[PDB]
Amino acid sequence: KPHVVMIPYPVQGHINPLFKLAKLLHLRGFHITFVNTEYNHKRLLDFNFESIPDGLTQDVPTLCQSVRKNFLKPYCELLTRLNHSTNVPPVTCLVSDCCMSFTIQAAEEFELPNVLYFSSSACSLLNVMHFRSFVERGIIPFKDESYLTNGCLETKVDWIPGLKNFRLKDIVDFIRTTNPNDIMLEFFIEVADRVNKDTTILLNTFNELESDVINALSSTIPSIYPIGPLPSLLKQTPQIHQLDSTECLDWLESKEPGSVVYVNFGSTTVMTPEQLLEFAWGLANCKKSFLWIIRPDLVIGGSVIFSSEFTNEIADRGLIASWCPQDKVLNHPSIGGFLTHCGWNSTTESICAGVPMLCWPFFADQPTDCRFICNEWEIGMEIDTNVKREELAKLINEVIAGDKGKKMKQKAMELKKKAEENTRPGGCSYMNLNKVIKDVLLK
Repeated sequence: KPHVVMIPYPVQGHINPLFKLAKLLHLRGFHITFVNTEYNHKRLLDFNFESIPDGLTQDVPTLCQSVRKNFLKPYCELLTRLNHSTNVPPVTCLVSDCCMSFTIQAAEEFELPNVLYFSSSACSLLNVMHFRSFVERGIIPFKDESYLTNGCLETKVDWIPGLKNFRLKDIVDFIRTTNPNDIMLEFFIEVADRVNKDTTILLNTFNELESDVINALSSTIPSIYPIGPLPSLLKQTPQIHQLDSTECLDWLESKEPGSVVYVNFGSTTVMTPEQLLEFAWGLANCKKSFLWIIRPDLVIGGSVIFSSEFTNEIADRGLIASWCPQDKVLNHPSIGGFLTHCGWNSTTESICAGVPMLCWPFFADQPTDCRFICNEWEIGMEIDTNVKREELAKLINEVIAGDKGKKMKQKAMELKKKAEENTRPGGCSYMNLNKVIKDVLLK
């Protein structure tokens, strides 16, 4: 029986997509061993969840640092045990998060096929594969902090085939450093160097969404395989719901289609109370209905921003909640827009829901996604880093009732349709996954 060991980078944003893939692989006959760090295994509490220590006393740089040296050993020990266990069949293959590059070494040692899953866009991958070049070209690290204000970030990156209108500012922002020993930069350069012509890499995207970028990547990594978007794939997967083991949706049911702006900046990052205030009043001042998922208590002095004055004002238009089943919300007919940091999971989900976006890029691949969302796909607009209510209210209204908004909804719906055609019989993303399983994962 096929037995795949799966391990994602230790953050929710990476665990979630790989878990979805895990469910797909399980439906396909694979005995699954999903490997979380103790920390993540605690939170979450032929499909077995295992855990390994992360070697820490979470901070991304610190985690990445531990991942580069403290995961190989316990990981291999786990493989050894699984191979000598009487409770489960021996391991036949590995599906590893691209950021967990130590698995490549493990795979060679245990002589096992290892398919990598990159959790971000094809463009982000292309960026990562070139971090090394930015250094060799003498571009990064920058000489000093003045690069943040001297217009250096506006510089166009035109030496990377496949990228059309990119600026240094749009590159996965880990290049933004003045430190030659920067953890993140070195982490990703190591990841990129471990990838070669024989590496099979799965991407949560589809051909049409990133055509030039994908073609460009394929010249270096011929075995890059778009198998997404995951949302559309799972949605159209027979019997997917048997692996499926409130007030918000009720609130939305009475709203006119496309009239509600959905806001959710995730928990992974807490914003400034100054920023928190501009969003609250920007939302209140636009006069549009809105569902805002946020935990004010996390923000220092945040709960105070939600005054009795604010509460009365939004009385007939907005609802603040601590959590919500994002999938069902994004796909609710009342949603007319999605305010987000535009990380990859959010972007693909919004695309699959056919919902225009409003991006507020914070870090990593967010500005990268924003650049495509704004200039390539034209299904959204960008919010200034230093958010201000007046301008925010304007952007929201443009998307919700303006002419630009209608055009973005149109382009979003177009992408939604192709996302779905790609992830069902006859579609390339769908066919690509079948091919990887058949030609690589299976003996």
